[PDB]
Amino acid sequence: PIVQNLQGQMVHQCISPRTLNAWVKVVEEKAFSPEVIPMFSALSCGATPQDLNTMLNTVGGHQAAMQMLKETINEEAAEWDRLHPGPIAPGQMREPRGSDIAGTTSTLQEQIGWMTHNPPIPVGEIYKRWIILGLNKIVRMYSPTSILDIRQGPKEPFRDYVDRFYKTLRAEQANAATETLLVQNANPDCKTILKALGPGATLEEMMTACQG
Amino acid sequence: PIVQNLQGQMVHQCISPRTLNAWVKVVEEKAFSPEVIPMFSALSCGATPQDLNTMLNTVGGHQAAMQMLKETINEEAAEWDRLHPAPGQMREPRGSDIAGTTSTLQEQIGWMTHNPPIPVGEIYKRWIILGLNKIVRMYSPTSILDIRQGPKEPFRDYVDRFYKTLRAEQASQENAATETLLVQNANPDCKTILKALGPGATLEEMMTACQG
Amino acid sequence: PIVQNLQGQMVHQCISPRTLNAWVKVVEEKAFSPEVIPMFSALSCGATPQDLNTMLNTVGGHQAAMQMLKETINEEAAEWDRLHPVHGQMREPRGSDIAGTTSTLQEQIGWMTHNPPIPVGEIYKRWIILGLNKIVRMYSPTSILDIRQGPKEPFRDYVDRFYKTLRAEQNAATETLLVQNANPDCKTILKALGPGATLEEMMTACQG
Amino acid sequence: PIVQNLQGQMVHQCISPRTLNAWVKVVEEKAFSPEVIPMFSALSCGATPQDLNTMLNTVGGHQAAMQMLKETINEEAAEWDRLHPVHAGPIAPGQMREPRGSDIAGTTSTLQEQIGWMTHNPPIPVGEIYKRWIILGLNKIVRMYSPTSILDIRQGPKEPFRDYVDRFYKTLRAEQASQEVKNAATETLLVQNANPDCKTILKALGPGATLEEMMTACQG
Amino acid sequence: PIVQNLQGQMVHQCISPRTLNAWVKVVEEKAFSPEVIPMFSALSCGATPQDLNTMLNTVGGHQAAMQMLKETINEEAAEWDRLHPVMREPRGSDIAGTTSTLQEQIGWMTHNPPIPVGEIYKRWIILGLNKIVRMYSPTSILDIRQGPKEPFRDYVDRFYKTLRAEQASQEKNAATETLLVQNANPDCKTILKALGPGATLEEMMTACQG
Amino acid sequence: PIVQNLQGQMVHQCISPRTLNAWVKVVEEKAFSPEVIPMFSALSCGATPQDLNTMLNTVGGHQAAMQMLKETINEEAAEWDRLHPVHAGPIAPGQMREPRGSDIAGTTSTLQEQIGWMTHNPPIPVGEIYKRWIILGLNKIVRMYSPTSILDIRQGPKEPFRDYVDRFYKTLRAEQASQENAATETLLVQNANPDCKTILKALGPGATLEEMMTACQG
Ligand SMILES: O=C(Cc1c[nH]c2ccc(O)cc12)N[C@@H](Cc1cc(F)cc(F)c1)c1ncccc1-c1ccc(Cl)cc1
Ligand SMILES: O=C(Cc1c[nH]c2ccc(O)cc12)N[C@@H](Cc1cc(F)cc(F)c1)c1ncccc1-c1ccc(Cl)cc1
Ligand SMILES: O=C(Cc1c[nH]c2ccc(O)cc12)N[C@@H](Cc1cc(F)cc(F)c1)c1ncccc1-c1ccc(Cl)cc1
Ligand SMILES: O=C(Cc1c[nH]c2ccc(O)cc12)N[C@@H](Cc1cc(F)cc(F)c1)c1ncccc1-c1ccc(Cl)cc1
Ligand SMILES: O=C(Cc1c[nH]c2ccc(O)cc12)N[C@@H](Cc1cc(F)cc(F)c1)c1ncccc1-c1ccc(Cl)cc1
Ligand SMILES: O=C(Cc1c[nH]c2ccc(O)cc12)N[C@@H](Cc1cc(F)cc(F)c1)c1ncccc1-c1ccc(Cl)cc1
Repeated sequence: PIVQNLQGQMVHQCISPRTLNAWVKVVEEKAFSPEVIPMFSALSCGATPQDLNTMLNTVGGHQAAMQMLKETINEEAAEWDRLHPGPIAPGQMREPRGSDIAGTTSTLQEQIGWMTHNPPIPVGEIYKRWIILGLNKIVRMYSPTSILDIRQGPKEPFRDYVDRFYKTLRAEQANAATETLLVQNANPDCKTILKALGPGATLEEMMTACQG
Repeated sequence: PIVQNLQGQMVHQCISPRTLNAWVKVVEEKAFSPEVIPMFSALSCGATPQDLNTMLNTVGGHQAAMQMLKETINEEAAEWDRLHPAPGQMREPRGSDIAGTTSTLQEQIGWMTHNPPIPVGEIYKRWIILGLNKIVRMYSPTSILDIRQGPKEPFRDYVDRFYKTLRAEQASQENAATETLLVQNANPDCKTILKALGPGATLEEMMTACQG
Repeated sequence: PIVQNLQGQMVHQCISPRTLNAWVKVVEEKAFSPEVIPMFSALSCGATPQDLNTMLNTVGGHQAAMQMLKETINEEAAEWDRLHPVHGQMREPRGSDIAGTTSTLQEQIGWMTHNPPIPVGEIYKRWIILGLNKIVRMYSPTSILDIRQGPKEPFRDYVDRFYKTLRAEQNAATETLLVQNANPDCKTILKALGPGATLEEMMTACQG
Repeated sequence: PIVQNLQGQMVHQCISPRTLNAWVKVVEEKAFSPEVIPMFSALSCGATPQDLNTMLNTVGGHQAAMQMLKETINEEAAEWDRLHPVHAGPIAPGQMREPRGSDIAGTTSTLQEQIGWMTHNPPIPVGEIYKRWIILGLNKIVRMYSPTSILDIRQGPKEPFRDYVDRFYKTLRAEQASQEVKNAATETLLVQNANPDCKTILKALGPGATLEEMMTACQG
Repeated sequence: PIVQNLQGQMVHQCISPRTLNAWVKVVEEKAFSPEVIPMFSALSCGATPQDLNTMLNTVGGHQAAMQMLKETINEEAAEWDRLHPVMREPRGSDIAGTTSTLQEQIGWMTHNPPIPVGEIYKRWIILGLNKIVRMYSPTSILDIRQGPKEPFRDYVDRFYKTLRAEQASQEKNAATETLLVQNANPDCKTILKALGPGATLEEMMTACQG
Repeated sequence: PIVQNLQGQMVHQCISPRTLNAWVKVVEEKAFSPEVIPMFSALSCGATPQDLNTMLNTVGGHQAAMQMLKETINEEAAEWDRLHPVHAGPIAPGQMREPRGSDIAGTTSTLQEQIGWMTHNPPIPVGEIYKRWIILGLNKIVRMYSPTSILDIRQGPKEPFRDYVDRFYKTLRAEQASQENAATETLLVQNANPDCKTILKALGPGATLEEMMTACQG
């Protein structure tokens, strides 16, 4: 990653072993639960495209998701070569192509130069956005149940049902329709009390009333 | 977060992997026990709104509580807007800017390091801690009125359960009214000794009298 | 806490996660064994009152001890106010300012880095260590007068229990009690040694 | 390794105990799975040849693969000597002598020489060149430890499609040394070796379907 | 500790939590084996008298040994006062940290010429810990004798591990070379004396390698 | 150890608890296997003679090997005193006194003297000199501790060829103490099983180990 030397200077640093191991352990233990994405973005703070490819490469399993990730990266790189289609002025740098942002045709020197340019170009941030777009698709794919099939059990507490509802909703959406769907699929007892509270009630109010 | 450079300038640093893992471990091992809130505040020292959202996003389960937290944040942001309705006049943040939904990292750093500053991270953390206090209270299993000393339970263990329950029910907020409930719900043998101690006794004297 | 940077100035640092975790694990492992107190003083090196309240707040159990601690802190703050009554001059802290209930972080830093300093962090830690001493003495399972060498207990094990018990509660009186509560065999060997025997001599004469 | 100073100058730092122990654990746990190679490269960021030799020396077992690695490095060193022979004679003041293949591999060079090469203006990256040779030898080891051919990866009658694709592309990664390869034949081989139920659904999708569409169709 | 900064200056740092934890675990695992002493010396690198008292205070058990350590420290402190009778020079209680503030300890340690109160106190502690390792040593060196079926390597292992606790890690002496051969089993005893005098341990062990 | 500060100067730094615990662990878990030696050299990077003695002092067991190590250090120190005699007289201003063998081994030198030699211009690397002596003794320990001989390593009946080569070069590493050949190449083919040995000769002359293990893959 490109961090800050105490001279306010932007220098390149090696990815720490602690960060490498952290990202690896997150994937092995959490698979593609929705919270893996914000953990990836946080662990890749200030990363060059080379750092992002290093992080994706250290993943041992989940090679089906990784191939899907590549196919998303290639479709975003194609769009970049459209919206931002040779001599190079002194003190300046070339313009990046989609393969340069993904790190398939660019070097660490070219990436560092783009990210420390006084007219800067954040190829690491552009690449990370493409990666997160693909990770969203993978999280949607790995979600076992649709939001429509989340229904409160007969003897299941309302808290545990809302836990499953919003965790499913997080994976899918990687609003009034969600509120109507939440009350509609509560068990018939809890359901009636939710209808009796009236509309526009906060989630805190619904859960303390359904606590019986 | 925003930290101090050896050049004396407030600079932005990436949230460390050890801090991310410590916060995830706390939530997984303690859920919403009262002591989680001070640990959250300590682990988010100097945090920007983006850093606070990263910490909240790394929470795996408890999505009912997370949605409740969003509703509290939404209400605090709305009240902030109602309470905050020149060449070079800086644009001041709205509730959504403080919460980080409509503001960039660069804008958040601008407010926090301005002269005079607007501590959007400290403001946002105040809203989060309020919502976490609500969650801790709702998650508290037992009422303080139901904490009663067992016939063979040592007085110290009873007081441990009592004050830990009181902490969850008041969400760690600050009484002889608690002293009377503590004496009233002690078992008959200890209650007699506590009555004989006279009023206004310290807790240290009370537990030394009920040790035999 | 307050540490020094590379310009000779005292700068404020965020409390570190490894320090926080170390203090939590100390309370979970050692409860209120006497050695918990010096560990607290070492982990709170340079702490502001805000940092001291953070460390105490991260304790999960032992809430009976924590309430006792608040009562000790309250009495120390009241005594500070009694000894510092109100009369270019800097405002001086109240007892609640040292304890962090009525002072902001900037006020605590301003006091701790003033010339000359008012070390509200070290004053507060003093009050806290006073309270921990009472908790450790409370948690002490047995009185020192009841620590007695078993008829088949090695003299070294008896001395280990003796001095660990004395530490939680707190010299010629202790040497008298140590010899007096030994079993009749070791007691005879210790009395035959006479006065002026070190603990090393006493433990050697009874090592059999 | 050689890292940027807080002045901003390339200085030598000792290899850290955390980096050393990390590399030892990845080999004890993962052996020579394909993802071990990008982990080796990441843990040896900025490494000198001496550092690279230290990491290779901490491997306790797998000595057959380590001898193979030595032989691969020897062939790359000989090739370096054929393309970059050292001009004999005295070295100009303020200059470094030209490195031979054994200097890059760290057998006939000192730590002080390796530092002088890597921090020279312009730098001669003896550490990066040596790591390139090491990764070439590691590619061979990954293939040797992954015997199962991609042609023998077949979805079980009740194996979930996602697990079958996991085994497929993990086997392909070892065979192809983690090299990005766009090829239609390997994507038709994936459909070809799916089980009867999913293979019917995949053919009912039509040709030229993305992996996301295929895994969604066989999600049942 | 008093350690080098980055600007070439000696400054005071707080004792590290990782250092405190390492010292606690060492005592828990090894008790008072001889190798505990060099571990204590390494973990107390640059320590002030306050840091040394902090480390000793984190020891939970072993309070019999800790009281003996206090008695050794008091003897060394009393001998310091007798050898330094009355720039205020530190008394024994100042070196041990019972009557000295942290600022006074730093004032002595960083003076020119310095008075290293941390190193002096560490010497007293190590002298006291050596007496504890010796007293807690289970066996005397004279009772280490090679088993009839015991490999010679295993006998030499027990001999020097016992001699280390006995001679409290102090330094090939003639009596120890004769005692090692004298207490070997009659078979290897013959092979050793056949080699003659002044043989290396590598030659004694290769001969009796079995 | 001696490390570089932000003034480009070499300064003394305390040895870290991570380094001490790491060295203790590799000895407890791997004794004196050949891979222990490069681990000692990496963890002692930049070490003064005092640091090197600390690491050796943290070894609890293996005291027979540690006494052999002392006798190897004593013989290297005596050879240093023969080849580098100390000259009598006062020490020139701004210079260090000449180190003798016991100074390099840290028995008669102070830490400040060790720092003085290691940071002088030009530097006398007494830590690197001492470490070489230690590694010489440790190599003699790896060979004495080695159980099997390279001659007695023969391939089993149904044992895969890769497992036989694994055991072959691991034993060879202990016999040479990580020191590195048609001699070892012919001992590898001679001590194989008759099924693979036949195919090994048919491979031809000077075949690479890759070609050899692919020829006896099954
Ligand atoms: O919204 C999410 C993702 C999410 C998590 N759980 C879900 C269930 C369904 C679903 O569709 C999405 C999600 N993250 C939040 C942070 C957050 C997380 C949490 F767990 C609890 C909080 F209070 C806040 C966020 N990230 C980036 C920028 C802004 C905000 C944000 C948004 C709204 C407010 Cl009021 C404030 C900030
Ligand atoms: O009071 C609490 C929360 C709490 C914890 N346990 C409870 C059980 C029931 C309950 O209702 C609330 C709580 N925190 C304290 C710190 C503390 C924690 C502790 F454990 C023991 C101490 F001595 C002090 C605190 N935080 C922020 C600012 C000031 C103070 C404070 C307050 C009063 C004093 Cl005298 C001093 C400081
Ligand atoms: O040679 C060894 C020791 C060793 C290990 N295993 C053995 C089995 C028998 C045996 O006799 C000795 C040994 N280390 C190597 C590093 C290495 C280790 C490995 F595992 C695999 C590699 F490719 C390289 C080395 N160290 C210091 C300086 C230079 C070289 C070196 C040597 C030859 C090349 Cl081509 C390049 C560098
Ligand atoms: O491709 C691989 C190795 C790999 C892993 N699994 C495989 C299965 C078979 C196979 O032949 C090779 C491999 N590394 C990638 C990074 C990556 C890894 C991953 F897991 C998932 C991603 F989306 C991206 C890479 N490294 C260095 C430079 C560029 C790129 C690259 C390539 C293509 C795109 Cl679109 C973008 C970047
Ligand atoms: O005295 C204690 C607490 C203690 C521990 N165990 C006990 C059993 C009963 C009991 O009443 C109190 C205690 N700490 C000591 C440090 C120490 C700890 C130890 F374990 C062994 C040592 F040699 C020294 C200390 N701390 C702060 C300042 C000065 C000294 C001090 C005191 C006397 C000497 Cl001669 C030197 C320094
Ligand atoms: O001597 C010891 C203690 C010791 C350990 N084991 C023992 C068994 C019986 C016994 O009486 C004492 C001891 N430490 C040594 C270091 C060492 C440790 C080791 F294990 C193996 C080595 F080669 C060297 C040492 N420390 C401080 C200063 C100088 C030296 C020193 C001494 C002699 C040489 Cl030639 C070189 C340095």
